Amino acid sequence: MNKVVLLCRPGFEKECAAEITDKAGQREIFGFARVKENAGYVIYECYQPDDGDKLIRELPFSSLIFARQWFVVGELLQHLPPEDRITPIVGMLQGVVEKGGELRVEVADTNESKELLKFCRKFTVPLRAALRDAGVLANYETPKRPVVHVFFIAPGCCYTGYSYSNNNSPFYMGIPRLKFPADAPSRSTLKLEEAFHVFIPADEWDERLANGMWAVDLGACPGGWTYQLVKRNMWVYSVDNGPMAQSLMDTGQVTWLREDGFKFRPTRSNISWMVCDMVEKPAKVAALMAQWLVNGWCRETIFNLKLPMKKRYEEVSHNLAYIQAQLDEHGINAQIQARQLYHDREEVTVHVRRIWA
Repeated sequence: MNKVVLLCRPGFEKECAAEITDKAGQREIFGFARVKENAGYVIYECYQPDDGDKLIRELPFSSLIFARQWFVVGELLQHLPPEDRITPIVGMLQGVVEKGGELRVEVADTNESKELLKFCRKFTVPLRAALRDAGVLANYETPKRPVVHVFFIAPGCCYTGYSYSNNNSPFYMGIPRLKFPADAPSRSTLKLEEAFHVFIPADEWDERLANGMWAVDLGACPGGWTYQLVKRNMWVYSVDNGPMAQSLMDTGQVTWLREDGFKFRPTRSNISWMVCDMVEKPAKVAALMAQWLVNGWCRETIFNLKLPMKKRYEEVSHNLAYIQAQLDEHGINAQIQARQLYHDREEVTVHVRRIWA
């Protein structure tokens, strides 16, 4: 199979297409990605017949910024007989994957597909039963086996395929479903919560987002991101000339430092986490993040970079390369990952973890 579908934010198809072409090419997995503006997905079509499976095995999904999710697919099923949409799907998947561990019947995240999304929910159980009967799905679900995807691009038109659960998004449509807590002081809180879900494996939260850790939130006012750190029972320095929500102060976990986030330097505590969601130019933010890493002021950081109006994949790649150049110059080893989260708009969220053994 030679096609790989990538789900993206509608309007970001050129970024997602350039990026997958670039990073697959770098691994000598050559192909082309046509763009349908505002479709909310891109198809990367490999020149070689079975390179689609190779690509979703060998390229780490975590290294893709503009893809919410991906999966390899066969040919487009275009005329699904309304009297039996199931048989052709089963037919297309039979002999392609067996004993899959989970089924996800998905759509692109656009306005036009909302009715189609409800169809997919209705279709899921009947399709699951048929795929289990055919041996395409295992009789018992399991996270270790491949995830089977059936992707409807319009009524009666879908692709079918799979992704590997150790190299994909674990979320339906690549969208973690979060509820805004009425007591948080800003909806920006959902970005950082989504970041924790997307970047830190759930079974590592208690160790890496740990009770008792010290964290610094730069440009914190009024406290959306601080709220998430407090929820993890961290002790937090919220740094801003603006005041923090009284509800956060009342927790007894937060010290408000009335300073500029760019000027603040930590002295005193062992800071594990720093986070930064600021309305500033991304080269400027990236420079401050690199300084925090190379000065050893944090072990991990999550921060947002604003995208410019044009050359958005390039700009954000250059910001990341700057941070990597700083790391390399100082001999610091770290893992960097970045993603246009669901709750991001014209920005990307980045996670950097120093490797200290």
